[PDB]
Amino acid sequence: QPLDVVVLLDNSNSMNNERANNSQRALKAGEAVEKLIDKITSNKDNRVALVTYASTIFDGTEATVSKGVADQNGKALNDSVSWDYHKTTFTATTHNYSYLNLTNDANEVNILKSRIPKEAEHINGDRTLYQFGATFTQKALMKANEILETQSSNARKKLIFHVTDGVPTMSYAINFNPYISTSYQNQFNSFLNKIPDRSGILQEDFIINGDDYQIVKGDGESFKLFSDRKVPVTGGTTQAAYRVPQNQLSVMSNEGYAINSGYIYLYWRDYNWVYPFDPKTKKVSATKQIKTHGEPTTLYFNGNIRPKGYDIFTVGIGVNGDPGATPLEAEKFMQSISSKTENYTNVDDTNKIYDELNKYFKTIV
Ligand SMILES: [Mg+2]
Repeated sequence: QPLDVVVLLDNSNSMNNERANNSQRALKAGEAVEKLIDKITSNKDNRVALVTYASTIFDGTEATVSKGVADQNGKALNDSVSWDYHKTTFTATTHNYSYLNLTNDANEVNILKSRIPKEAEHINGDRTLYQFGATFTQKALMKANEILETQSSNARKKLIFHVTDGVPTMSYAINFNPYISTSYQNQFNSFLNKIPDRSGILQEDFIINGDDYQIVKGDGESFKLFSDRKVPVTGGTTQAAYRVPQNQLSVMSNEGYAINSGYIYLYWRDYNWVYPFDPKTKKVSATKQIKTHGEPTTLYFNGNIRPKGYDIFTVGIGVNGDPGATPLEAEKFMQSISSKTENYTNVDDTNKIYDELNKYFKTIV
């Protein structure tokens, strides 16, 4: 049986070659993927596809991300020193680092290989694209799944190789209904009940039908969703605040900001809150609560990908759960998105990445 292989490649900001003590994660990950691609395609029967991801799919199309904090009414502002306060979404053309069609055409394969990234965005480089450097694992897995489901067949052996250095910091929302009396726990159980083994949630019960920036949970801040909606002062315990300069007071007042004696007190934007919550009164669920991006990603995986029988291998790079997951949560998570528990390996050395990919390829061929 010929092989149809999707490589999923993390190009998050944390992969930038200067990070983790100059260990060159993007370079080494990129070359490992390149070598894997050559090894797979030396059999003419085998096809390959490439999905590079961070906050979105890097496929050369335009994407939008939401950022910033908010006042007590959820009115968004960017408190960064590098951006005007109105700059609460970014819209940019992504790098073309993906090849979304399974191919065994030699010319096409070389095009795929030429799109493999060897670097990630730098905080002092392209600061707009840097906004797109978070970790939206579910979207990437959805894309790899979409390629195989639409382009492969029941007659072909299907593999995913996933190279990542971080737990998800964004997720698609589970579609809880706030306007019925059924508890959020009962609604969640009804979602599970649609899968034979009760272990996951079908794509149809996620909010998918709209632009990511409007509908996704998380903005790269954390693996966790926050129960305390107040932004703390870094190095205090008290709630952070944005001090309105004198010449911006009337404008910010007219814009509608909640200004209290010259200060706007700072809250996480509501895509970063524990959910579900009542959309009008803001009251959080008193039963089922989603508190991490790992949970919905794993529920998505079990409901929609895991039944399909693929071999899915995951190579982590210095994975420790940052930001917001414990090392144990991160490990279980990465295994939960691999087709077997032993199909996840976490390296502490970027020079071992290819060898772990090869090891996994060797169990197949
Ligand atoms: Mg990362």
